[PDB]
Amino acid sequence: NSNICEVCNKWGRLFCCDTCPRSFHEHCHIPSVEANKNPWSCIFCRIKTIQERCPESQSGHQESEVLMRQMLPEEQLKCEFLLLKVYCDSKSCFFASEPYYNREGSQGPQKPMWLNKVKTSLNEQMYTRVEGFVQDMRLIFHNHKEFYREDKFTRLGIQVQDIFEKNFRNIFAIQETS
Ligand SMILES: [Zn+2]
Ligand SMILES: [Zn+2]
Ligand SMILES: [Zn+2]
Repeated sequence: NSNICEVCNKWGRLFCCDTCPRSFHEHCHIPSVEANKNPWSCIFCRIKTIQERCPESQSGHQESEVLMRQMLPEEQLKCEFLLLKVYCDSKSCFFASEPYYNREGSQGPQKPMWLNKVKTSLNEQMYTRVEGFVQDMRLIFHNHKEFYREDKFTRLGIQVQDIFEKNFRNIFAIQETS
């Protein structure tokens, strides 16, 4: 196994996957690394199994159909994995915890949103469809773009949204387009 957390790239108290060489901090893995379970298989491995069990699941899909899916166990897992892929980028630090808004010339968003709030919402099974998770994730970056206006810091929202969107298209096998 690797000697650093796959998510935050630091050492520490690491749980090792039994079926691949990745390792994780307890609360860096999503869901949080399970108490017992020997062997234990990481989210990466669980996602790869879904694909291997249903190879056709990799055929292209329309985004509108994916969004309307109910949050059955496989879709719950796919959203958890997508969330984890965003935390894998170090720039997610800006979006992880609860924001506050006091900048001359700007007003805070009407509906603040942040990664740890989406993480709790997934853990608490608050989303009934994929659409609820995706809308909160896109709202994080939209709020950031609107608040920061012409400040160059706006770019951090574009960057992390691009990580989200690329991983959304990969994990949910969205049909490739020009
Ligand atoms: Zn970590
Ligand atoms: Zn694994
Ligand atoms: Zn099948």
